[PDB]
Amino acid sequence: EVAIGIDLGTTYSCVGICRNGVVDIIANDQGNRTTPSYVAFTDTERLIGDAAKNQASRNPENTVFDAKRLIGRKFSETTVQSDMKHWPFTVKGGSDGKPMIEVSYQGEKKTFHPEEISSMVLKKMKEVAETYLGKPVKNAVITVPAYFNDSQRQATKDAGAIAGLNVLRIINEPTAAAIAYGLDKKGKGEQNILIFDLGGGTFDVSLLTLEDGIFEVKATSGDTHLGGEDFDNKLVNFCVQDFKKKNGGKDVSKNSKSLRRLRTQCEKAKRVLSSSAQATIEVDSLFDGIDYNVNITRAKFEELCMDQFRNTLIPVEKVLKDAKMDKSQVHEIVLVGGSTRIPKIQQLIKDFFNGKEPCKAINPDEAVAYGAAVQAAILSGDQSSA
Ligand SMILES: Nc1ncnc2c1ncn2[C@@H]1O[C@H](COP(=O)(O)OP(N)(=O)O)[C@@H](O)[C@H]1O
Ligand SMILES: [Cl-]
Ligand SMILES: [Cl-]
Ligand SMILES: [Cl-]
Repeated sequence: EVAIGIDLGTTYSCVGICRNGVVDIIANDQGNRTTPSYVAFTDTERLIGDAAKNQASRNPENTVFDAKRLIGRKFSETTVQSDMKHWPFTVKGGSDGKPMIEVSYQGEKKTFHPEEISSMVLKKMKEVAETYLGKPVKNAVITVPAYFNDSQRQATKDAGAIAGLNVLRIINEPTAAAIAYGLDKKGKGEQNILIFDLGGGTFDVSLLTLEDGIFEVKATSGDTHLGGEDFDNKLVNFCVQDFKKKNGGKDVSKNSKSLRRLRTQCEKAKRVLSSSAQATIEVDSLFDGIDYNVNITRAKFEELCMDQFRNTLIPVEKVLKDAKMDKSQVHEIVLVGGSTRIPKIQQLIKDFFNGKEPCKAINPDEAVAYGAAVQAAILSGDQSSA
């Protein structure tokens, strides 16, 4: 009877519950309101979430992430050929054409389908909700990108069933974000909603229309390889070159462990730069026992990412063109995804929409789970959010 909403994200997942008209986003064991979509296998144990992401640089080969890029795809798809360059783990094609993720677990070679890896993330999110409620949870609404095809959606549903969840429904991520803000029950008249979703690995822009509680996805666009990880890479590339100028041409990029440790600190400094004017990137004994330290101003970060930030407007213009509508016709702009916390991105979107304030009251990396939790409560017969 208890139903949860789960945002099964590319890089982070989130679980919410809507009870008595109110939505609680549930913190995991480490107090984190989102959980990495990571699964790691060691000589002794299977780690999921924070523990898996935390040891990724020490166990790259057996730490799986990005299973959402493989779920419901045939291994031969060109997107798999292209994406696999970014994965330290091995992916091979099975006789059925499905991807098989290969890891070592307790000294043995193991293979998993993408939906098996995703089922472990879903099981962790289910357990996070169960620990909070103190009761077992069986029903869930799980979200997927609006462009996900039938195979990708069915494999996501199968991942839910493997995790022990009764999937009440698979719904679109942009629609879940709009439902979170009560835009389906506000005004009644026709509303054009733009969802601007910039996460860790992907960028999705969706233009929705809503007449009388009915959402329709009119147009979608974006870039499946533009996200926060790309802004971290701009900081990494700068630091690699800065280390060269400081230490007689020494190249950190030759050591993959040095790059991973540098990337971890680049991502931390980036987050700091969303609320501070400066941040320090520091890695003790980075390469050749040399300590690395640099100060990055928000202005320098904005400069390194200038083109990537500005180019987020290209898919915005594309959805408006496809839907045959002017930017002045957009009633609400909803910011979704952890990267929408970057002040420069918020300013670019606001200026594009002629000073219109975007809807960002809900923590952007929680809005999809928040909407899914609302839909899960409605599908369970609870009309309290209405
Ligand atoms: N305060 C912040 N400033 C800039 N970026 C931030 C941030 N808080 C989170 N992020 C970024 O959000 C991205 C994760 O986005 P999120 O919406 O949680 O994940 P996902 N699975 O939908 O891709 C990461 O690249 C992370 O660095
Ligand atoms: Cl419920
Ligand atoms: Cl409780
Ligand atoms: Cl929809």
